[PDB]
Amino acid sequence: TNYLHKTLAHVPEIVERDGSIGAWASEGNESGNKLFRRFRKMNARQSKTFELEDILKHHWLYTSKYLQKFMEAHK
DNA sequence: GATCTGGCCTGTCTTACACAGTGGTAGTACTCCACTGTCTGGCTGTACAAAAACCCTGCAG
Ligand SMILES: [Ca+2]
Repeated sequence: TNYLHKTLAHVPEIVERDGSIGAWASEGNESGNKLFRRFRKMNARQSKTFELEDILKHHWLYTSKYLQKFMEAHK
Protein backbone atom coordinates (compact mmCIF):
# COMPACT_ATOMS: atom_id res chain seq x y z
CA THR A 1 0.00 0.00 0.00
CA ASN A 2 0.94 3.62 -0.65
CA TYR A 3 1.10 5.47 2.69
CA LEU A 4 2.93 2.48 4.11
CA HIS A 5 5.47 2.84 1.31
CA LYS A 6 5.78 6.56 1.97
CA THR A 7 6.34 6.10 5.69
CA LEU A 8 8.82 3.22 5.36
CA ALA A 9 10.74 4.69 2.42
CA HIS A 10 10.21 8.46 2.18
CA VAL A 11 9.70 9.93 5.67
CA PRO A 12 13.39 10.60 6.44
CA GLU A 13 14.09 12.43 3.18
CA ILE A 14 11.37 15.06 3.51
CA VAL A 15 11.77 15.35 7.27
CA GLU A 16 15.42 16.17 6.56
CA ARG A 17 14.69 18.68 3.80
CA ASP A 18 11.49 20.66 4.49
CA GLY A 19 11.85 21.21 8.23
CA SER A 20 8.73 19.37 9.36
CA ILE A 21 5.83 17.27 8.07
CA GLY A 22 2.49 17.15 9.81
CA ALA A 23 3.26 20.82 10.04
CA TRP A 24 1.82 20.88 6.51
CA ALA A 25 -1.17 18.78 7.52
CA SER A 26 -4.13 18.84 5.15
CA GLU A 27 -6.03 18.07 8.36
CA GLY A 28 -7.11 21.68 8.72
CA ASN A 29 -9.15 22.10 5.56
CA GLU A 30 -11.00 18.77 5.59
CA SER A 31 -11.52 18.84 9.36
CA GLY A 32 -12.86 22.38 9.25
CA ASN A 33 -15.08 21.68 6.25
CA LYS A 34 -17.88 20.79 8.68
CA LEU A 35 -18.13 24.57 8.98
CA PHE A 36 -19.26 24.56 5.36
CA ARG A 37 -21.77 21.98 6.52
CA ARG A 38 -23.25 24.10 9.29
CA PHE A 39 -23.10 27.52 7.61
CA ARG A 40 -25.27 26.16 4.81
CA LYS A 41 -27.89 25.26 7.39
CA MET A 42 -27.97 28.34 9.56
CA ASN A 43 -26.93 31.47 7.71
CA ALA A 44 -27.95 30.55 4.17
CA ARG A 45 -29.41 33.22 1.91
CA GLN A 46 -30.82 30.98 0.50
CA SER A 47 -30.39 30.65 -3.24
CA LYS A 48 -27.30 29.08 -4.78
CA THR A 49 -26.73 32.30 -6.71
CA PHE A 50 -25.91 33.81 -3.31
CA GLU A 51 -25.58 30.76 -1.04
CA LEU A 52 -21.89 30.51 -1.82
CA GLU A 53 -21.25 34.27 -1.67
CA ASP A 54 -22.66 34.74 1.81
CA ILE A 55 -21.25 31.42 3.09
CA LEU A 56 -17.77 32.40 1.93
CA LYS A 57 -18.27 35.82 3.53
CA HIS A 58 -19.22 34.37 6.91
CA HIS A 59 -16.43 31.80 6.65
CA TRP A 60 -13.57 34.19 5.95
CA LEU A 61 -15.03 36.43 8.63
CA TYR A 62 -14.87 33.55 11.10
CA THR A 63 -11.33 32.90 9.89
CA SER A 64 -9.28 36.08 10.35
CA LYS A 65 -7.08 36.38 13.42
CA TYR A 66 -8.62 39.71 14.45
CA LEU A 67 -11.97 38.42 15.63
CA GLN A 68 -10.34 35.35 17.15
CA LYS A 69 -8.13 37.69 19.17
CA PHE A 70 -11.22 39.58 20.28
CA MET A 71 -12.80 36.23 21.13
CA GLU A 72 -9.98 35.31 23.51
CA ALA A 73 -10.28 38.57 25.49
CA HIS A 74 -7.50 38.18 28.04
CA LYS A 75 -7.75 34.36 28.16
C1' DG B 1 -79.11 -21.30 -12.51
C1' DA B 2 -73.53 -18.43 -12.87
C1' DT B 3 -71.15 -14.21 -15.38
C1' DC B 4 -70.56 -9.41 -17.94
C1' DT B 5 -70.18 -4.09 -17.64
C1' DG B 6 -71.80 0.81 -16.26
C1' DG B 7 -72.32 3.73 -11.94
C1' DC B 8 -70.29 4.90 -8.05
C1' DC B 9 -67.18 5.16 -4.21
C1' DT B 10 -62.57 5.84 -1.81
C1' DG B 11 -57.75 5.02 -0.86
C1' DT B 12 -53.58 6.50 -2.89
C1' DC B 13 -50.83 9.29 -5.15
C1' DT B 14 -49.64 13.72 -6.87
C1' DT B 15 -49.13 18.47 -7.68
C1' DA B 16 -49.90 23.52 -7.08
C1' DC B 17 -49.66 26.67 -3.37
C1' DA B 18 -48.89 28.21 0.97
C1' DC B 19 -45.55 29.40 4.41
C1' DA B 20 -40.47 29.84 6.08
C1' DG B 21 -36.37 31.57 6.51
C1' DT B 22 -32.50 34.92 5.38
C1' DG B 23 -29.14 38.92 3.95
C1' DG B 24 -29.95 43.06 1.34
C1' DT B 25 -32.45 47.74 0.74
C1' DA B 26 -35.38 51.33 1.05
C1' DG B 27 -38.27 54.16 3.40
C1' DT B 28 -39.00 56.47 7.73
C1' DA B 29 -38.76 59.01 12.71
C1' DC B 30 -36.96 59.54 16.71
C1' DT B 31 -31.54 61.21 19.44
C1' DC B 32 -28.14 64.14 19.61
C1' DC B 33 -23.37 67.92 17.82
C1' DA B 34 -22.52 72.26 19.48
C1' DC B 35 -23.37 77.06 20.94
C1' DT B 36 -25.22 80.09 26.04
C1' DG B 37 -27.03 81.38 29.92
C1' DT B 38 -29.57 79.97 34.28
C1' DC B 39 -32.68 77.88 37.79
C1' DT B 40 -33.15 73.68 41.44
C1' DG B 41 -31.96 70.60 44.53
C1' DG B 42 -28.96 67.75 47.16
C1' DC B 43 -23.93 67.83 49.57
C1' DT B 44 -20.99 70.10 53.24
C1' DG B 45 -19.31 72.94 59.39
C1' DT B 46 -23.36 72.21 65.16
C1' DA B 47 -28.03 73.33 67.68
C1' DC B 48 -32.78 72.79 68.75
C1' DA B 49 -36.43 70.61 69.25
C1' DA B 50 -40.41 66.73 67.86
C1' DA B 51 -41.92 61.86 67.70
C1' DA B 52 -41.68 56.92 69.42
C1' DA B 53 -41.52 52.43 71.23
C1' DC B 54 -39.55 49.80 75.16
C1' DC B 55 -38.26 50.11 80.42
C1' DC B 56 -39.05 51.36 85.11
C1' DT B 57 -42.20 53.07 88.54
C1' DG B 58 -46.80 54.96 90.96
C1' DC B 59 -50.67 54.07 91.74
C1' DA B 60 -55.18 52.30 90.64
C1' DG B 61 -58.15 47.16 90.33
CA1 LIG C 1 -10.29 14.16 2.78
